Amino acid sequence: SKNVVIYADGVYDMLHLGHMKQLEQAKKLFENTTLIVGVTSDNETKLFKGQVVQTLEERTETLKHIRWVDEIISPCPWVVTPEFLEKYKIDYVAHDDIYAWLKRAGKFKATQRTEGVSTTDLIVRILKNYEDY
Amino acid sequence: SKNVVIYADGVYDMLHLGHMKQLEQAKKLFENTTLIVGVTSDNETKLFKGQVVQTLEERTETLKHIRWVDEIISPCPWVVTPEFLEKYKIDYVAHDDIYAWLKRAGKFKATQRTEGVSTTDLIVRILKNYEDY
Repeated sequence: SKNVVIYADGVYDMLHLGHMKQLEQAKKLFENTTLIVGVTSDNETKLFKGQVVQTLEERTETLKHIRWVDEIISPCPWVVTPEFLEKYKIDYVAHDDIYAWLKRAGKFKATQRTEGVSTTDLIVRILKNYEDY
Repeated sequence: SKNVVIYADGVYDMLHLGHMKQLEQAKKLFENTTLIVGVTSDNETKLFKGQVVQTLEERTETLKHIRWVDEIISPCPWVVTPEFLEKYKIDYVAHDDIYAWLKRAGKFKATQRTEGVSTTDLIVRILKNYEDY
């Protein structure tokens, strides 16, 4: 079947199984896809969303090891625009109303976040070995 | 060129860029390879090496997302034997003297560990935002 260009974006700080599963889900939305992944900039992520431990370079370098990722846009724009979709020939944006225009265009595909699998969740489990009293 | 079966093993707890780079290095030891990755058991890792936050299932599931990994043996044997290499048709073991017999057999290929890129290193960086005083 025809190849379908999927776009997903995010911070991908301390990349964990949750990110990985969401990228796999985007990659598998259709039989034949190219998954493009956008990685948000340090300055915009910190200004608009919250704290980030790893630099853009570290987050991008780690993402390149993930088998679902076909292309990385690093840094990506903070806000997706129709001109951006046209520039990269993107057929669907995979995401989990600023997205209203994507749905109106037929270019929205839902993916899911997995709970309980994050990197900080692992550290919390480490800390649980030490009793309060 | 002929396909070369490479074996690497480890704990792969809180998989990080360091693991990823070492797996890439093993995968790229020859032009055409199959990289088999062994994941050590919870009980043997804890008994012989040290603490592990993630279960075998979690560590194995996370590894499957890494693009260099062609096959996973989960759990793998704690000690590699010549019979194991024969069973899986392994041409080289990639590792970073219990390995003496591998070198004597011509089946040892060195890989490198990367410093400063581990998951706990990231948490230390988080903690550095809070001054002692």
